[PDB]
Amino acid sequence: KPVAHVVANPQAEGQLQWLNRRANALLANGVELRDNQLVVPSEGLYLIYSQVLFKGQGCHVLLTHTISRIAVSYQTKVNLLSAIKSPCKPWYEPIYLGGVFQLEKGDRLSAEINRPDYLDFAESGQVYFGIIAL
Amino acid sequence: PSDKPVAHVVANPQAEGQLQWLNRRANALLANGVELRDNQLVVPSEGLYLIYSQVLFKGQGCPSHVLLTHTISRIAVSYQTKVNLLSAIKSPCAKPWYEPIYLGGVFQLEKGDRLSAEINRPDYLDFAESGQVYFGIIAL
Amino acid sequence: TPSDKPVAHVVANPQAEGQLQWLNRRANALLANGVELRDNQLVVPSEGLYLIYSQVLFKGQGCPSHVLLTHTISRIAVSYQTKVNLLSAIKSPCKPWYEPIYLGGVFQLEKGDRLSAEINRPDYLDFAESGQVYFGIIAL
Ligand SMILES: Cc1ccc(C)c(Cn2c(CO)nc3ccccc32)c1
Repeated sequence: KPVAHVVANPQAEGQLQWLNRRANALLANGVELRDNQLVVPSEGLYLIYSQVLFKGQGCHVLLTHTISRIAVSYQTKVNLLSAIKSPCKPWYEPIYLGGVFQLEKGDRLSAEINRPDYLDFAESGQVYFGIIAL
Repeated sequence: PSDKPVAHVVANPQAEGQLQWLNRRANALLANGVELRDNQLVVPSEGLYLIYSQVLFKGQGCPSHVLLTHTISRIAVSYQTKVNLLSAIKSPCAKPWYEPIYLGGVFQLEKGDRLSAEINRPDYLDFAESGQVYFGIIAL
Repeated sequence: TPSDKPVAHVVANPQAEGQLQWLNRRANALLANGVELRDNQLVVPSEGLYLIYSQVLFKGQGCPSHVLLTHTISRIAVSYQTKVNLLSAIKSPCKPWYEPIYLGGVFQLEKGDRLSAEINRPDYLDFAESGQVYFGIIAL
């Protein structure tokens, strides 16, 4: 069962960087984390999921979070799962993502935001990215 | 290859005043028995499933009262009834707002059950990028 | 060929107006593979990574003379038997309005941990329909 659950570095400047060797971070049976992307070890069905958390103090920003599939043969980047929030006293806006996908060996997976300056990396729990082979 | 019943379907962007689910699209699935019939997902065998859906609504400013809803429903063949499993009602409110509603949970389903994912306001749906509006299940 | 993963999805008792009573004994609610509902709390039967998730829904009529809506998920560990916040959210809803609050995340949990999911304003809770208010864990 290839699985992987990576979390964001709280020790990172203006960047969304996925760690595996953090507290509570599986990454088993061959799921590489290279170039900040999960590399799919074998072809099949996978549950792919994510969450990020934004915060700010008062307020025109749009916050986007997006998971993509970089195909191993084709080679371009396609949105798999994506959402947008409009945050307009401190505020907190998470974005949830997840679903099931047929993936190929070698495909890469991105989990990215557009405004890492509003990212809340204060602990863990709710800024994560992962895949689970079914 | 997994024998697990799964499905991931996506919204038709040029379905007018409708929330229409498609599988014949890149990165969309019906596998291991799941069917797409009359805009619904039919389950092929009993057991625990994860069920999930996202819609993303978008308006330009606010002149009101506007309400947005997103509802995943179950028709159990045995009971011949339609029941909500997951439902959110939200009040947004000339700048643009967005409201993404992600509904997920785990459920015990039966062979032949039918699953719907519906909203009140198809006109407020946004399709700027792909992957913004989807509906899926994953047998455990 | 069933899954042996600790899972649970519990729903608000729509009969208990003015309160938040989690029910696994209701249509489309469940406990499996050792998860218990005790004293309004979910009990974790084995250690591991778990997705915890919950939604509550608030509705009110007009906006009075000022209202803060909170939703909190807490953990009571065997090793440390007092409530620790895991997840938390607050909203000001200010003529009906609807304000759903969603919380979830992935956490390492121990055997016999007790999880709680609470609101401060049960009087604004809306469960005229199922699927609006729920709480659950799924073992990863
Ligand atoms: C309740 C739920 C049910 C089904 C699905 C697909 C998700 C998506 N999801 C999310 C969404 O932020 N985080 C996750 C962590 C682990 C597994 C799935 C996850 C959540």
